[PDB]
Amino acid sequence: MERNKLARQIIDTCLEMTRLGLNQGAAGNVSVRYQDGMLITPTGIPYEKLTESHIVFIDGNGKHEEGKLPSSEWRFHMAAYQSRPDANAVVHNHAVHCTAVSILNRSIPAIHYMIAAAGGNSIPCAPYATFGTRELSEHVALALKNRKATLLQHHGLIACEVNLEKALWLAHEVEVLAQLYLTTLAITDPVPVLSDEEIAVVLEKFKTY
Amino acid sequence: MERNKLARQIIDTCLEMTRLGLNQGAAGNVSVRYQDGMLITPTGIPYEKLTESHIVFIDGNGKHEEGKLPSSEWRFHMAAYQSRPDANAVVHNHAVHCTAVSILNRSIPAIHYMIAAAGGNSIPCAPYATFGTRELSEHVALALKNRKATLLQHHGLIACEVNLEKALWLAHEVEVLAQLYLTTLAITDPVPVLSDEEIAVVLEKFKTY
Amino acid sequence: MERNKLARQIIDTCLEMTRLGLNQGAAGNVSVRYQDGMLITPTGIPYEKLTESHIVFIDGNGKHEEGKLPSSEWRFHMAAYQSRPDANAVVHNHAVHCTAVSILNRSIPAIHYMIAAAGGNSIPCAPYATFGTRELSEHVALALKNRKATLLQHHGLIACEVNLEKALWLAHEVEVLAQLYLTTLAITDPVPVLSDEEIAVVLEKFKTY
Amino acid sequence: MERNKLARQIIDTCLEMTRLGLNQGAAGNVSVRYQDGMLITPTGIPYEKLTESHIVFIDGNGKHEEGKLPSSEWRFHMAAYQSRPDANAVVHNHAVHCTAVSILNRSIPAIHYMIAAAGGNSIPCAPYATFGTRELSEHVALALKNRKATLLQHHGLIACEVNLEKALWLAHEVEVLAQLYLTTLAITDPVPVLSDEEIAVVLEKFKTY
Ligand SMILES: [Zn+2]
Ligand SMILES: [Zn+2]
Ligand SMILES: [Zn+2]
Ligand SMILES: [Zn+2]
Repeated sequence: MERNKLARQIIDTCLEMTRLGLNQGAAGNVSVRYQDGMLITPTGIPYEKLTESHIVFIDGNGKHEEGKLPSSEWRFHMAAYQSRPDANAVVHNHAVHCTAVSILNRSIPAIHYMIAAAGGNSIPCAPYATFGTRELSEHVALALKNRKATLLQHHGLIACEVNLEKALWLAHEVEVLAQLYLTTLAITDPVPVLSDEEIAVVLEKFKTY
Repeated sequence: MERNKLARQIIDTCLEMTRLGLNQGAAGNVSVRYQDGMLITPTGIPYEKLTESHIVFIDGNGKHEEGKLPSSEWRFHMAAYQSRPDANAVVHNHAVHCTAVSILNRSIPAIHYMIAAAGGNSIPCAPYATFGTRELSEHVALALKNRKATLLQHHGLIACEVNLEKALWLAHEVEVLAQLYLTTLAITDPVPVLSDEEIAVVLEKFKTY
Repeated sequence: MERNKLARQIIDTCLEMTRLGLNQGAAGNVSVRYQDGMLITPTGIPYEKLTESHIVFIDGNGKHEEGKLPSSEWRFHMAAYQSRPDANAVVHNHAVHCTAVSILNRSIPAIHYMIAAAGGNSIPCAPYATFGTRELSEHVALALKNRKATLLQHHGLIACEVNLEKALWLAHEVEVLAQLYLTTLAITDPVPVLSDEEIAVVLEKFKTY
Repeated sequence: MERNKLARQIIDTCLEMTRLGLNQGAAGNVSVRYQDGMLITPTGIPYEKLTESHIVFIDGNGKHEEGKLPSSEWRFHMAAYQSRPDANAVVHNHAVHCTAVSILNRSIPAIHYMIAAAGGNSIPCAPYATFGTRELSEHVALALKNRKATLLQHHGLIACEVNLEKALWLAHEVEVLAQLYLTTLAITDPVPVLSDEEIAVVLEKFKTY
């Protein structure tokens, strides 16, 4: 759990994210909780040129290491960590289906039982605010209160979890749910959903196993 | 036909399933008929970390080997084997087009002559029940009575066949049919289909060759 | 131009066809004109297990070599060669967009200037007939009279050209046109097209260069 | 910055363009500003057979080197360079989503904040004219006046930037925006957009960082 190991996992997570087709437009950024702040990807460097040394440490005060420029979206990664103490990693991307659903400004409802992976019966959509602002950070923080992933209106996705592996897995699953919702929405509106009772059973079953 | 050989084929089938784009969300599971029960993939292990030793034997009583946790969806694999004596392998996934059609709760009708690969003029959609339950297992068993593949409402797909190669092939073909049906459904409802007579000719022709 | 060289190109064409995403469902078949008939892919053998020795020679009488089973769809490859003397290679697949357009039973009109690659202002759709029949062969032959590619209703695509490279290229371009037509058809009906005069200019320009 | 180095980058850009799924139909062409004209890809040679020696120099008078045939679309690459003095590289392709939006003859409006990457609140669509003509070149030149990328009606996309890396990046981002617009357009018309004020803030923020 030295800095270098966490740094390699961030980079591996970026590469896997691009392999999976979630990092369309080179827009993603990934962070892990570390010491009193976080390790995040830098702005301006293509994912394929990234080395351990490029990863940027940002303390709990928001001061970043000298000589390195963190992601232009670092502020809501820090909002995530302060809003969800259990989160140890954060994945953000502009994946196409998640983003199209966020353009409609809709939340994804319970069209599939795997929706319970993010914590409840839906995937919320936080209202728009300019990227990098304190206003965007407050919407994200309120949205992650009872959910581990959220859409950002006219923007993309944020997913958090106990480690990078699980955070990537969740981000990917939300992209799948987003694609299921847009494919069926074009056929019928509204789309059939599972009841709240049904989702409460699945949630208990996921706690158990 | 030793256990290890069947175990390698299960793992190879998972990898090919992911290559083909059918294992979106790491949700699939694969089994083969063996001795008095089956060999199935374990729960919790990413497909890329799988080794021969991870494959779990489950007997005809439903008891699994000590120290190994089988897939959380093993029960309907055992339903498949008891309902279709000719089936020797079972592929289950949450492939995006199959699953979107199952969210609409529709069966796929005869829009293409290859529909006859699963046994008749359609691909049914079994009613929803919580994953891992005996109720889900009964719907699956009734649906596979006269068909080799079925959709599961709000869930995904199950396909079975005489060996893994053919079961993967069928699962993939149903995903193609699902995508053909959703693409044309967005344009026109209902979608043009081939008549029952026409499908009976194709079925006879597939018996012959 | 020995048989073995043509045989390797057929196999390479299958592999490239699968790489390009056009051979969904393992359904394609490829042939080249040779001697008094053709060399075609065999039925039953997965594309990745294919070797030079598997390629089947079928003479001008329709008799195939002893001990080898040609594609179940060889008959319309032979129809293509008798209907278009200039064709030296034939690619057939069940590519998803081409096939969805053939399910609607529509021809692809002039939505893009590259439509002229197949010879005119459209891509026709030949009426359905059972696969492998003489009736299907007659529709295909009439459709290829003034066009180098055609859709087959409820079925797929046939493209022909002077060599395999160009035949693959055309097949791929028709899949792109098919996808352009289904994407815009879901938004507006009918889709804007280029005039007949405009296509006549492009056709002359393609003759020139 | 010798000719050979620029030539390798053109070729690498073609390969990456095909990897990204933007060069559907082998239709793209790439150029860089050089000396008194440009270096462009040749017509007729598949991207995978390209070598440094194939790259064609075209002077400021439009005369190309002896013995080499430049792209059939070289003329609007030269229009781009004369219309935008800051552009040093030009990427053109027939990417499927960009092209479908150009078939509708619509401009892409501000559905996402990344729209500001091409310079304003939209991605224009230049009117159709036959490929390779002086009339097409004038529409392209007028469209790139205040934008770094444009759609071409019934045709495709042109993107320009200070170097190939950035030009590819922009072309790819416009394909993502195009796909976001067609996916949401099928659900609702018109699609929600960000206001002009909001885009002016983002534009200033991109100048800053
Ligand atoms: Zn972002
Ligand atoms: Zn399942
Ligand atoms: Zn066929
Ligand atoms: Zn072009």
